[PDB]
Amino acid sequence: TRTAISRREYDEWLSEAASLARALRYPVTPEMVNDSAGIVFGDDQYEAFAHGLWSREPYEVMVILESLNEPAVDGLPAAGAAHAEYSGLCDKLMIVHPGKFCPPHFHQRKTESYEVVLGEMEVFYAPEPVTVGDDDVLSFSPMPEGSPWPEGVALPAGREDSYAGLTSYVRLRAGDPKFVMHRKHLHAFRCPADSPVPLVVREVSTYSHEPAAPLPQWRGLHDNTFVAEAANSGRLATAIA
Amino acid sequence: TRTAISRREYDEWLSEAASLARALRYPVTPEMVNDSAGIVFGDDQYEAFAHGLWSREPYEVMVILESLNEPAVDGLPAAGAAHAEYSGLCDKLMIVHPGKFCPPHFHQRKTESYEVVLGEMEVFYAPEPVTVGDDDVLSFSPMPEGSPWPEGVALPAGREDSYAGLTSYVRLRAGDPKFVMHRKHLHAFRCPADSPVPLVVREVSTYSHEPAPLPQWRGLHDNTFVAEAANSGRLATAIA
Amino acid sequence: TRTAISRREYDEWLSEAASLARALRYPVTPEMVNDSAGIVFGDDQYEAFAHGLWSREPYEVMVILESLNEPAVDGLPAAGAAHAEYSGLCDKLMIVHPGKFCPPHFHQRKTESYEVVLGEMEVFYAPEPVTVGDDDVLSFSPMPEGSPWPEGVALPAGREDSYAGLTSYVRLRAGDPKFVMHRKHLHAFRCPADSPVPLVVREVSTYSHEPAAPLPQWRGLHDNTFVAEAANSGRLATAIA
Amino acid sequence: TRTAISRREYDEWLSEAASLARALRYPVTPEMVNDSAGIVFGDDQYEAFAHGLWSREPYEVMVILESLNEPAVDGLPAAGAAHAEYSGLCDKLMIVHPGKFCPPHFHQRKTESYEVVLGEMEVFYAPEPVTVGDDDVLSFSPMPEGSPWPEGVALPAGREDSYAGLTSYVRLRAGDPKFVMHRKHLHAFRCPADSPVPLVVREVSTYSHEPAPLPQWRGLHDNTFVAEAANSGRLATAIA
Ligand SMILES: O=C(CO)[C@@H](O)[C@@H](O)[C@@H](O)CO
Ligand SMILES: O=C(CO)[C@@H](O)[C@@H](O)[C@@H](O)CO
Ligand SMILES: OC[C@@H]1O[C@@](O)(CO)[C@@H](O)[C@H]1O
Ligand SMILES: OC[C@@H]1O[C@@](O)(CO)[C@@H](O)[C@H]1O
Ligand SMILES: OC[C@@H]1O[C@](O)(CO)[C@@H](O)[C@H]1O
Ligand SMILES: OC[C@@H]1O[C@](O)(CO)[C@@H](O)[C@H]1O
Ligand SMILES: [Mn+2]
Ligand SMILES: [Mn+2]
Ligand SMILES: [Mn+2]
Ligand SMILES: [Mn+2]
Repeated sequence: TRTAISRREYDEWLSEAASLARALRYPVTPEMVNDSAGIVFGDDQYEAFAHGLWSREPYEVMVILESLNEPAVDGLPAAGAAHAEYSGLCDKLMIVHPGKFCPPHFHQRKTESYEVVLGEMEVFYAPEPVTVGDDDVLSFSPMPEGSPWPEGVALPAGREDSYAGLTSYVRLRAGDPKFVMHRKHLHAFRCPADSPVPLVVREVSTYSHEPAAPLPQWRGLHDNTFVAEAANSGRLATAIA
Repeated sequence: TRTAISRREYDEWLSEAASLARALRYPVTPEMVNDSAGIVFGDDQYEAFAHGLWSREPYEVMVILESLNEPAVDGLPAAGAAHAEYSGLCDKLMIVHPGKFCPPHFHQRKTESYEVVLGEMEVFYAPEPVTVGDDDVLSFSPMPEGSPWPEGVALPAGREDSYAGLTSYVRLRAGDPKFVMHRKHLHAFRCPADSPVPLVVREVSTYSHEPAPLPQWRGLHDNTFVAEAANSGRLATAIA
Repeated sequence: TRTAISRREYDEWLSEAASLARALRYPVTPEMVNDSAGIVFGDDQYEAFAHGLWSREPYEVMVILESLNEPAVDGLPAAGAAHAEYSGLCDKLMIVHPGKFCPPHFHQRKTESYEVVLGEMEVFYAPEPVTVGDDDVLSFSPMPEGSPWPEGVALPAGREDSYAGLTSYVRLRAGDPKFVMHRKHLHAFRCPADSPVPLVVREVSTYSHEPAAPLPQWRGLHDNTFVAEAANSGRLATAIA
Repeated sequence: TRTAISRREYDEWLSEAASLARALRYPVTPEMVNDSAGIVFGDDQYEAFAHGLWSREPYEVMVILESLNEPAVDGLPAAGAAHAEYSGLCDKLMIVHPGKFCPPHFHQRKTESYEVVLGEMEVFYAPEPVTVGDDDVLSFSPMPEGSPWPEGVALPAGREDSYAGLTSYVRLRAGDPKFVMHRKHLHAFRCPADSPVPLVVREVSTYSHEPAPLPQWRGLHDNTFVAEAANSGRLATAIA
């Protein structure tokens, strides 16, 4: 039981993640390795450091290195400023240790894609979208059926049912085609508990609203809704001692 | 003068590009390596294959391995269907050989970004955006001024006048932060002629409208090249 | 039927091989990309370029990029100068296109190891050593039994029986442990004809004698004996037109 | 003062090093990642784990992933058994964190070479070889003169006097040609303290005699460190 992470644990966690990134050729600059790159989804998830990121235990903890989050507003017809928040460009590298997760959530605006760079990624998602904001949406290439869950997945203690609605499953390996996760779709993912290396996946998505705004309606905008209330709150800052 | 590329030249060109991409961990699939991946911008540009891709001669030809081109239309409010074309997600690996260029052009809808993976990238662009229509556009962080062209840049014969307005220059190297090329801006880039390796650059941008997720998107070409030759062409590589 | 390779074919062959090398982080400097890096084992093997290195046809052609060939003579007790030629250090990167081979041969002095960097390597070898020079040799870790040949290997036209004595087989993939090929052992290897990429393997071996000598007895020393007489000769220079 | 490393510290240290190695395509196997891969040169060097491997503090500790250590005795003429110990093949990936060192030492038999894969390497060595015995040795291409030490190098406390004779300095960067360290020469190296990544260097050398291919090779230690502390130690990492 701990409510924070020591400065040594935090620096090591991010230094090694950024080294792996740099090793894998991701464009890492110093500003990217900051106090908000290492995410702990909820105070009860700081417990992940009791034994460490190589304990292979299930926790919702991860590091994100963002190299791009472009509003893509310049040159856009002023008439399109109403939906500009559904567009934009974002490129980030995510690092998840064995058995760890990126918890159940959905985005109202952000549509994302995945590219596994190192290791393997198990994605749990809801094939059917939710309805947020506008009731009249477009449709073109609905999410695929995926597969039933594989046997043997260890879910985080005290948050197992938050995964209840993510019934579809797909395992992505390095070299596999990009996997698209449309906006308003519940999803989550982990690095197999038995992986010899951390999971390194590049996320290419639309603008990432995660609190000089491009547009006035963009200020204080939150685009991440977590199923587990606990993870919803903590995602906004990391307690470093 | 060459008017097409032999099947052998084409397959070696793309096989080697796809291997280089896979060597650099870019997710290449069988379908990404097709007869349209290798682009020749204009019939007069097939002459690049007279001496080959390592002749270090100036021509406008390249390889594009597109791993992603997502409309991102699903879940988007119907209210925004009118401007969805300026959105979407595209991820591609571009391979340009020494001395070769991605010809001068601009996109009305697409905004892009570059990530140099291998070698060096010389970007030529206009810091000021063109004015297609006028319809009051938005601004936030306009294009940086850049620097003047260094000396020694050899342009393709018969196309040199098309780079006139692209007065701004930036040189991107492997490991450099992302460079953004806002829509409506004229631009072009090349692999320095003295480079020991081909330029391998990753493009992350909005949807690439090139030959139906949305009715109005049908038959949409979002690439307008300065040179009419490469403009009215580049729709299909001629392979013999 | 051709007895040489055009300058365009040669430059492209080596430029792309060196780019792959550099891509894979091998230390390539300009002096390494020279007129002797692209090897054609015998005049009858120039035919490989009739259709090209992506034709997937069986030919004994390859590129070698040598980054190190250190005599390791400095500091060595003068009393050991007699066997110094069996030692030394060599590091080279080899690139073999789909279906192509590095022909049957053995070394009197050179002991080598293999590290597959990209693609897969099929090694054909003789578990039993030959006797050259000294009759009283040492022994510690004899070559392993390997496996019988797999079905479906296409051998070069007019040289199939030169492979007759290389009865053992082992398939090496990227990430596999180093494979040691002891001196005086017949061996050869190819890149599977169906590989989507060329085979890139790093060779770490003892000094490579392949015609200011470190020692006088080293001058004009040849340490490569090919089964096929044809490949023995050609290996010394490449006919570039 | 620390006297050992916790099992957790050890496993994280090697797990991360092995992942970095695999990320860089180095052939790592389960058996390469063992309780001896992580080396601490001297009991007073366990203090490096007081603040950790990213404290950028000067200590002599590192990770060695040995993919090869071939005696190359097979097929070698019996006549040369006497000097076989100066031969053989060794391939290992060494991972040194910012500010950390591979302590001053020399090998009587081993000659090595370095290939920087990631980060930068600062090598300190004596251009002149030590004289263990005298037995007329051979020469061909002696060690280059090198340059003087740059300013700013922080040495490990209590060991600084052991780097006195290593007056020559060379800085190797990723992609640089191979650097050779002939046997009998004192040397040491570190990862610059301001480095954003750990130093990843590939060692290609003759056989590494460290804790029976040949009778006389039994119990042979070919590493002689200047500092007695790291000398009489380093035979086994103390893990709690
Ligand atoms: O925009 C790009 C490079 O700036 C390319 O994707 C595009 O120009 C290419 O498709 C050529 O038409
Ligand atoms: O020689 C090496 C680095 O110069 C290492 O292999 C060796 O020093 C190491 O085993 C430490 O004893
Ligand atoms: O690259 C240097 C400058 O660019 C030009 O190549 C533009 O054509 C030359 O005018 C030279 O002045
Ligand atoms: O690194 C710079 C030089 O090396 C030293 O650190 C050697 O201890 C200092 O003497 C300084 O003069
Ligand atoms: O808070 C976790 C968020 O979820 C992700 O979209 C993972 O799918 C990341 O990009 C973060 O923005
Ligand atoms: O001539 C091919 C020789 O054979 C090899 O040993 C391949 O086993 C290369 O290193 C070359 O020296
Ligand atoms: Mn998400
Ligand atoms: Mn463009
Ligand atoms: Mn050989
Ligand atoms: Mn040493």
